Amino acid sequence: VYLDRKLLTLEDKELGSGNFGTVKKGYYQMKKVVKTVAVKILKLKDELLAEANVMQQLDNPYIVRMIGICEAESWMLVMEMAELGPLNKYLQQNRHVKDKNIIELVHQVSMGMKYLEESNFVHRDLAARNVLLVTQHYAKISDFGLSKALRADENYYKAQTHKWPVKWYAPECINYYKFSSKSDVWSFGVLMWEAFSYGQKPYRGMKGSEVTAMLEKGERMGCPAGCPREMYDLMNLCWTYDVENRPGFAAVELRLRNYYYDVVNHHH
Ligand SMILES: Cc1nnc(-c2nc(C)n3ccc(Nc4nccc(-c5cc(CN(C)C)n(C)n5)n4)cc23)o1
Repeated sequence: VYLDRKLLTLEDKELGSGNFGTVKKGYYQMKKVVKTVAVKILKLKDELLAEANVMQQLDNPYIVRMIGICEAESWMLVMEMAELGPLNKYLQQNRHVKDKNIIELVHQVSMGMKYLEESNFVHRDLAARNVLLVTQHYAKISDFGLSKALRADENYYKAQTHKWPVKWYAPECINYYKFSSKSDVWSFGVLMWEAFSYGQKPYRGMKGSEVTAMLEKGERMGCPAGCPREMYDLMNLCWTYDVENRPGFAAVELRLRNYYYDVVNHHH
């Protein structure tokens, strides 16, 4: 859990920045090899510790692995490096990525979310900006800062007091402050829309309240250019208003798995 600061080398240039503080590239002296790492630096401590406590429990290829934690000048969260960075920024910069490759990447996210659902953990921040690329064909889910381990007796997490990424939030999140794997299914639909729109922001030019008003009228975002009908139908199904009728990640993953192999064998 706790790492040796003497074994950690941080780069001067920062990878990203936000509410948290900063993300910097580094190197950690492992068992015999040296491991390139992404380091979240705080510069709040309870939120970093809880985030590390969640990541310490997760074991899946489609989730970012935590190496450990370190207390130096600031509190640090050391993670395995996903070199190509956020999915949204990647697709904005690489607008010629094929449709089959986008299906492949969103399917990876669904396999990691299928795992999270089975482990009864709610992500609560599932967006294309929180998907990181190891390769152009290898996605991992990151950002477990809002993530919760569900109580043994509850299928949801109830938030006590409402910043919230409302454009990604299911109606029950807005209306009842209730966060479940099925609300993560809603966010995954928005994620699918972003990926097929090549990292474009959802509900362009709209306020949070205007989004709520639009969803309340039964209106949904349209089909992105070049997005197959089958993929847009899945997005719409993730956008089922009623939580009970909305599919779970095992059904979402199966839909995507089958479609991907249908496209794969069709290309041959
Ligand atoms: C903003 C922003 N945040 N990250 C970037 C960013 N930009 C480029 C070009 N990157 C390249 C590699 C990379 N690797 C990488 N690996 C493992 C973990 C992480 C990572 C990043 C975050 C922060 N979240 C807000 C995403 N956490 C919690 N974990 N990051 C990140 C990155 O931009």
